[PDB]
This record gives sequence, C-alpha cells and structure tokens, in this order.
Amino acid sequence: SINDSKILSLQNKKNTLMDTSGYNAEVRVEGNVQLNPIFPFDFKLGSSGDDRGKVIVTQNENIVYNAMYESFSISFWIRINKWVSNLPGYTIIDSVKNNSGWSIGIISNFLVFTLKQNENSEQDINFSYDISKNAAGYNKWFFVTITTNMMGNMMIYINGKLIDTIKVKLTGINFSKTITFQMNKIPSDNINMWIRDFYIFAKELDDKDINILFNSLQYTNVVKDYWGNDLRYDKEYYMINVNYMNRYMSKKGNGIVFNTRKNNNDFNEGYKIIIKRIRGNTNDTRVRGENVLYFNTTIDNKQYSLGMYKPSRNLGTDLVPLGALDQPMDEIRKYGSFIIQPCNTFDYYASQLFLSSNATTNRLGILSIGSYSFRLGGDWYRHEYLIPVIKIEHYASLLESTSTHWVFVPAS
Repeated sequence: SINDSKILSLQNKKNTLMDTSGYNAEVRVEGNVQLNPIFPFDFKLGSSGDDRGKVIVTQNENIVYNAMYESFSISFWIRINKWVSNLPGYTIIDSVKNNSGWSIGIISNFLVFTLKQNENSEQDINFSYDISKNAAGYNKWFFVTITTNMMGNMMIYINGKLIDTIKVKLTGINFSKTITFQMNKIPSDNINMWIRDFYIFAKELDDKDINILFNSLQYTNVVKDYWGNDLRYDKEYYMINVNYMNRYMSKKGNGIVFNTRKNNNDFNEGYKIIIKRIRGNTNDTRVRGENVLYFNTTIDNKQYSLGMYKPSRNLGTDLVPLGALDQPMDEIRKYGSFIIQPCNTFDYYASQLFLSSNATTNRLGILSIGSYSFRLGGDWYRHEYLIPVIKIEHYASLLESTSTHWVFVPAS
C-alpha cells in the first residue's frame, strides 16, 4: 500500500531501537532510555537527570532522503506524563542542523511542529488540547501525523483528525540527516515521554492514508484504560462515566453513589473496582472485545461485586440501579456479569458495558447513568443520588449516548 513511501521506521526489536525501513539509519541510545519489552514496545524518555535519555537517528547520505524536499509525512504514537496546562517549553524531537530543518516541541498545552527555513524565516502549526477536559493533565497516548508539502500545505493530525493547516511559504530550506529524541528544556517537576513507531514517509499522506495507518497500529479489540494503555483484569481502577468525570464512587445502602471530587487535578478518591474475567483470552490479563466479566470492589474491608438491587421506589421503566452487593458466584452468573465493548473517540478511551444473560454474550441491557430522588440505606426522606443505572431490555436509545461511556483510571 503506502508502506512503499517509508524511509524511516524507528521501532524496538529484540530490546534494541533500530530502523526497519530497510535503509539502515544509525540509531544510538545514550543515557537513561527505557525500552518496553511488551506491546507497544515504546521507549521512555525523561527530563530529569544529568543523563536523561537520548536517542539519535542518523540517516546516511542516501538519495531517497531527499524526497523530503517535495512531500513527506511524520507519524508516531506519543505520551507525555503529567503534560499539565502550565508546562514550560520543551523540545522533544529536534531535526534542525544549522538553523534549518524541522523540530517538534511542547509549550503549555501545545504540541508544535516547526519548519525552520533559516535562522529567520520559519513556520509552524500545532495542537493545543482542550484544557477544561483534561484537568489531571493530557496524560494519555495520542497518535500524531504531520504531513508537509514543500509546494503545498503543512498540516498536523491528532488520532487521524485534522487539527491545523497552513500554506507552506516558496523560500529555500535544507533538511538535516539527524533527528534527536530528547527532552531539552527551552532556556513534581520531572516529566516523562514514551515514543512508539516513529515513521517518516516520502509522500504527503492524505486523510484516508493517515487513518488506515492510525488503526493498523492498534489492537482495537483490546479495551484501553483512560491513558490509552491496555485495560487489564485483576487490577485496581477508579471507574468513571464520561459525562461525570468530576465524580468518584461511594456507598450508601446497597447503592453506589457518585460524589463530587475534592481533588480536581488527580484521581485519588473513593472506592476502586477490580475487573474479573469470566470469558476471554487466557494468554494474558488484557480485557478484550466481547469478554464477559464482572466487577469487584472493597468498601470497608469487606468484598462486594457490583450488581442490581431493588430501588426504594420505581425510578423509571426498565431502569434498575447498580450497587455494591455481597452476592454468591451463581447470582453474579445470572445477572451480575457484563459484556464489555471498546468505545474510543478523539476525546477519550472508554467502553460500553452491557448486562449479560447468564455470563454469556447475550445482552439484556446497557449500563448508563442517572440522577434520581429516592431513599437509600436508612434514609427517612428521599435524596438526590447520582447513580449508575442499567437500562434493561429496551436500551436502543442509549446506545449512542455518551452517558454509556465508562473509563478506567488505574488507581495503581
């Protein structure tokens, strides 16, 4: 397909960063550079120590490396940890030789790709993440795709979505044969960076192009946690609804209630849930596509599993509340299991959960969310409780509702 246009393929093979395009670029790793042994085999970089990691990719004098003067695209999965709003300027991927070439940096909540024509002239497009939607920082994995046409346009994409574009100005420039991955601070406080699958194509990839590459680099059937990593079973998490990201889980009576977080910059409140497998792959602990599973939570020091309970009063038709119950394994089998389904969007890594019939893939309803006025626990009067509620047997209306999207943030 388009793989032909590749002239750089910085991947980790056998615990060793190398070029796999077939052009044999020189890849040197200096300092503290950590390589991930499992998928996505990313390499971690820091901005802390006197020996903070560094990766140097040097392209020989090959001719193919000149298709860069016409059309060329850059793509790579990247993750910046604790990429907070007031982050100070940094350079992460520099490819400027003598005030010429290209560079990639992050300032506050901006990801900027620059194109230095010379020590003076130089353009740049960017991506600035919606801060209001990322209080705890934009710390999730996101795919970047920068397409540059020296006679055409200079565009930047995020998770296959076009975010910015500008007309390339027609002065002369000179691209370098060296790219350096390192977090150099422009002239907690330590931030980390994970890079994975760094490509440079000798053509302008188009929207269609970009997205086929975007998906091909993912195991889309594998549900992902909030930060874009693989969701795993037997691991603690804070479960949260996309529409109520400022809420944490608590307990009242049988119900799980959602209360407003006191900490809006971190996830460290309320009870955690542990996902248990029933039906799925046994090679690993990764939560997949149509896995049947259930939810465990430890409240006081007692163990519960999320399950349906009879409400103090009829809250609505085909509406039955989800709470923390202490039930036997066979009761969970009949109506306490869920069929998960990955559900990702540009904004977040989530999932939809369908009530399972007898621990099978047969769906009986969808897990949504709502606020109801009723009695819980030992209440004398009714109260306003925001609860996770299941829409049983007629939920075609919620299938496209963002209120059915749930994320998992590792409570590690």
